[PDB]
Amino acid sequence: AGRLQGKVALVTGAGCIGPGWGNGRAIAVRFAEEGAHVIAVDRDLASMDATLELVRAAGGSVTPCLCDVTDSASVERLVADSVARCGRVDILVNNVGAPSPGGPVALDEAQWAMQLELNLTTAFLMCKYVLPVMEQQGGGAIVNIASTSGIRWTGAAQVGYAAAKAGMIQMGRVVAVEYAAKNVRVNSVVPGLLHTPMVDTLLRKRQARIPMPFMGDGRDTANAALFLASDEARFVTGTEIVVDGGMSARCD
Amino acid sequence: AGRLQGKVALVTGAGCIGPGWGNGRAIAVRFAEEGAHVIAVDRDLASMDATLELVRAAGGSVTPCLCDVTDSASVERLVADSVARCGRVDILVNNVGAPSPGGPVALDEAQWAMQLELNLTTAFLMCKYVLPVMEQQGGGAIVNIASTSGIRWTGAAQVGYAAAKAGMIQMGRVVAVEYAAKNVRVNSVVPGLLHTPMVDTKIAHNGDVELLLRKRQARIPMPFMGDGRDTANAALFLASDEARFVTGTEIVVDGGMSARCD
Amino acid sequence: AGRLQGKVALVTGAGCIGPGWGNGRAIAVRFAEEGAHVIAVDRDLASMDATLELVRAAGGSVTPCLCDVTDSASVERLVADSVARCGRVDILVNNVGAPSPGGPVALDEAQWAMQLELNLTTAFLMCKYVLPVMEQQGGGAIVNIASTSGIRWTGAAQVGYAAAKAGMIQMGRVVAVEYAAKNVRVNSVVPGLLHTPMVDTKIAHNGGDVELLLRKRQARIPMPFMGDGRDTANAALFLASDEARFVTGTEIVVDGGMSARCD
Amino acid sequence: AGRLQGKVALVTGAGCIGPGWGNGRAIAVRFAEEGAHVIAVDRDLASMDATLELVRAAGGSVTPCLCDVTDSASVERLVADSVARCGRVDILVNNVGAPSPGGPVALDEAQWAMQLELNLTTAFLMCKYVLPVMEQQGGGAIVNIASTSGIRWTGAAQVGYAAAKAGMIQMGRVVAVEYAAKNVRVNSVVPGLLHTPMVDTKLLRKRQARIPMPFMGDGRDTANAALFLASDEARFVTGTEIVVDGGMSARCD
Ligand SMILES: [Mg+2]
Ligand SMILES: [Mg+2]
Ligand SMILES: [Mg+2]
Ligand SMILES: [Mg+2]
Repeated sequence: AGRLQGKVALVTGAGCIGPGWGNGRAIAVRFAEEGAHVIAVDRDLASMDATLELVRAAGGSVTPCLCDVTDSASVERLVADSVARCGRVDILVNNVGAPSPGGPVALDEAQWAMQLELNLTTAFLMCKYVLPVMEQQGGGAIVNIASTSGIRWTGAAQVGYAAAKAGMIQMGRVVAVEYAAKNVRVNSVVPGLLHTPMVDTLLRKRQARIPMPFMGDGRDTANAALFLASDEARFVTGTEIVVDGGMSARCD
Repeated sequence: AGRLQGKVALVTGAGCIGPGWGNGRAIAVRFAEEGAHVIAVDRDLASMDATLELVRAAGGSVTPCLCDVTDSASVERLVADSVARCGRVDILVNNVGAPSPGGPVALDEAQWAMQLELNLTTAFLMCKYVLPVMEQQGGGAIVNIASTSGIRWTGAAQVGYAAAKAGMIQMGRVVAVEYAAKNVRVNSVVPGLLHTPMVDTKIAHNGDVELLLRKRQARIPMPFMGDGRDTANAALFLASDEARFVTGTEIVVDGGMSARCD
Repeated sequence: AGRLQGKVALVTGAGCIGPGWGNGRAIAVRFAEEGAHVIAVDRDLASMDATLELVRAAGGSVTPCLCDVTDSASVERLVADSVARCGRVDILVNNVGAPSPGGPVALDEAQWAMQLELNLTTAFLMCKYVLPVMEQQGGGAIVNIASTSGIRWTGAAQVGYAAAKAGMIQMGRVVAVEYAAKNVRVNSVVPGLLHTPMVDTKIAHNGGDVELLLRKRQARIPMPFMGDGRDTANAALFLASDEARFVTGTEIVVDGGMSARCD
Repeated sequence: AGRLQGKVALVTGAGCIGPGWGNGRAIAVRFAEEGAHVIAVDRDLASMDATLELVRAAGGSVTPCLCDVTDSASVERLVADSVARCGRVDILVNNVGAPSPGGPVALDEAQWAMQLELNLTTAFLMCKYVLPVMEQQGGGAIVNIASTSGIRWTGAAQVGYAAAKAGMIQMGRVVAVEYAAKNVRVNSVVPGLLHTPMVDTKLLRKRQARIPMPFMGDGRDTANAALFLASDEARFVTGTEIVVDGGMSARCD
C-alpha cells in the first residue's frame, strides 16, 4: 500500500522542456509510485511523453491531458472530464509556472501580465473548479508549488514571478482557512534553487547561496509535495515547506 | 523644519468616498504637515476636495491630479508632469487599492483580474515610471500600503485582495534589494482592521452589523480600532530620512491582531 | 525497507504520564515502524513502558535510556554510550519540553529559569554532544519539536515557554546554516494544540470547566478535529528522512490551520 | 513639543564603551531630544558620562542609575525609585545585551547560560517589574532592542545570542497580546549589522557586502526606530518589529 493508495491526483505543468527531474515530472512519477492515479496536465502534450514512460514502466497509472490552465473554460472542462473519468479529484498540485527576467523598469507590462496569469491566476482557476469537487466528495488536498522568489531576493530580478509566487503562497493560506471545515487542506512547497531542465534553459554561483553541499532537483519538491498531499499530513494546512538547502535561513 | 521638509511626495488613492481618515487622505495631510509638497492622485477628482481642505487648513502644500493609475500611459504622463512641475519625486506612496469579497469559487474571474490590477499592478506601474526618476536624482523612498490580508486570514474571504497584497509586500522587498545601491528604499505598511471611509461605508451598507462590528473588534488586542492616521504615521517614518537604513521590510499597524490566533 | 531503514534515532522525552499519543512516544513508534533503531530517552522508565510496548508490538527496535538531559555530564555519557552500543547516531529528536503558566508578572523568576532550561538548554546540550558524532560520521539529521507558542499567542500566558520555543526554532536555523557543510540538517516541527497525555492531563486536572476549555481550544482550529502526537511524528519522520535531504533550516507547522488565521 | 514630550523613559544599557553612536547612547540622546525624561541605566556608571553630557549640552533631562538588571532585587529597587522620583514610567527600552561567539559545540555551557541571562532574562525581569506600573498608570510602551541574529544567520556562529534574541522578539509579541487591554504596547527593533563601538571593539568589508544599501547604519538608526515605536504616533502598533538592517534580511543571494 503506497502513501497515496487509491487517490486521484491532478498535476499541472507535468511536462518538461527536456530530460531530467523537473518539478512536475518528479511529482507525477513520485505520486504514481505511491499508488495515485495521476492526471498529468500540460499545455503541450509531447512534453509529457517522457513523464508517461517513467510512470508506466514502473507499473503506475497516469493519463495525459492537454490544457491551457490560464483559460477558465478549459480548466472547467478539464475538471469535469477528470470527475467523469475518475469519480474524484483527491489531490490537486498547482505546479504550472515559470519566471521572466526584470524588475519594474525592465519587465515589459505585457510580460508582467503574463507572469501574474501563468504563476498565480492558473492556481486560482484550478482552485475555483476543483474546490467544489473536493467539498462534495468529503475533502481533498491542494499543494501549490511556489518558489523562494516569493519570500526573498535570491539573486535575480524577476518581479512578476516574485509577486505572483508570494500571492500564490498567501492564496494557499486563505483558501486553507476558508475550506478547512470541508476537510480540504491547502499547503505550499517553496522550492529554492534547483537543478531542473527549465533551469538548464553559474551553477557554482547558485550553489554558493546554498548551505547544503549539493543542489536539489524536482525529486526534492516532489517528496515535500508527497508528504503534504498524503493523509500523514491530515492536520497540516495553511502552511509551507521550504525546500532550499538552507538558503533562506542565511543572509551572509 | 518638518520631518519631510522640502520633499515631494506622490500619493495614490488620496481621495475618499466620504468624510473621515482614509489611508490616502491621512497620508496626504500628515506628509504635508511635515513639510512635503504632496501630489495627491485619485481616479475621482471630487473625492480629494476634503483632502485638499484638510491640507490647506494645516498650512500645507498639495496639488490634486486626476489619474487612473491602472493605465500605464496615464501613469507615465503623471510622472513626467510631476517632474516637470516639481523637479523631483522624492517619495512615492502606493496606496490605491480596495478589496472585493469572495474565495476562489465565489469571486468572479473578471473581479479577480480587477483585484490584481487595482491592488498590485497599480504599484508595479507607479514603480516602473518613478524608479528611473529616483535613480537619476540620487535616491528616493517608496512606501507600499498593503494589508494584513496579505499575511493572514483576518475574517473574510477576499482571495484576490489577499493574493494581491501579499504580492505587493514581496514586490516591495525585491525592488528594495534591486534598487538599494541607487539609494532607493522600499518598505510596506501593513494595516489591519481600521475605520476608514471605504471600510466603514461597506459595513454600514449591509447579516448582523452589531455582531460583525463586535467580532472585528474582538480580533484586536488593543482597546480601540485605528484609522488612516495610524497608517499615515507609519508611512511617515518609512518615508523619512530617519529611516535611512530601513529597507525591504514592513511595519504592521494592526493593534496586535496578527500576533494572536486564540 | 522503511523510510529510516538502518538509521539510529535518539529521541528525548519518549515517555508519557499516561496512555495516549504524546509527541515523543509517537515519534519513537513511527520511527521504529520505518526501520530506525530508536534510543528512547526519558527521566524515568515507567513513563516509557507503554512506548516500548507499542514499538515492540509493531515489530520495532528500541532501547530505553534514563537521562536528565538538562545535565551536561549525563548527556555526554548518554551520547558516548549510544555510540559505543550502536556505532553512530544518525538522527536526534529534541522533544523534551513542557510549559508553565504565566506572563512576566505572574511567572516566578525560578520557574522562568526552569522553563528556559527544560525547553531550550536541553536541545542546546543534546546538539553540543551529538553534533561531533554526526560531523565525524559524515552527516545526520536533527529535528527539534517546538510549539506554536514560539510563533503566536495561542490563548494562554506562558512567557518562558513562548520565549524558549522561539529560541529553539531559531537555534535550529543557525545550527542548520553552520553545520550544513558537514551534511547535518536541522529543522523544527511546530505543533499547535494537540491531544497528548501531558496536555490533556493538565486540562483535565485543573481553573474552569474542562469541556468549556476544550471547546474554546477547538474553536481556534480551522480543521474539524484536533491532532495528536502521531501528527507531530509524521512531520518529524519526513524531516528526519533522506526524502528531506535538501530541507534544512526551516519548520513544518502542524496545527490544523490555526496560525494562518487571526479572526 | 517633542515627540515624547513629558514622557519618562527608562533605557537599559544606556552606557557605551568607546567613541561613536552605540544603541544605548543614541537612544538616550534621541529620546531626550524629543522631550522625554530619560532614566539612563547601566552596569557601569562611568560609561554613561558622555551620554549625560551630550543630553545636557542640548538642554535635555536625564538621570543616571547604576544597576545590574540581571539581579531582580536591583530591578525592583530601580523601578520603585523611578516611580518615587518621576511618578510614572511611560516607556521602557530593553537595550542590554551582547553576543558571544560559538555554536553549540564551541560555546561553553556557562557562556550559553550567561548569554540567555544577559540578552533575554534581563528583558523578562524589566517587564516583570515595569508592567504593573504601566498597568496601574493607564498604559505604556515597551521597546525591545533585539538583533537580526534572532531571525537569520548573518555571518557568524553565536548560538546563545541568536536563541536569546529570537526569544526576546517572541516574548515581546506575547507580552503585547497579554497586556494590550491595559494599553501597554510592546514592539521590537531588530537592528542588523551596524557600526557601533561594541562592534568596533569586541571584517567591515565582509559585513558591508551583506548590506544592499551603500552604507552601514549606527545606533542613531536603532534610536529612530525605537523613537517611533515608543511614541504616541505608534498608538496602534503592538506585537511587531521594525527591522533596521539596510535590506540585508530580504536577500539570500
Ligand atoms: Mg555569498
Ligand atoms: Mg477610504
Ligand atoms: Mg505527553
Ligand atoms: Mg475565535
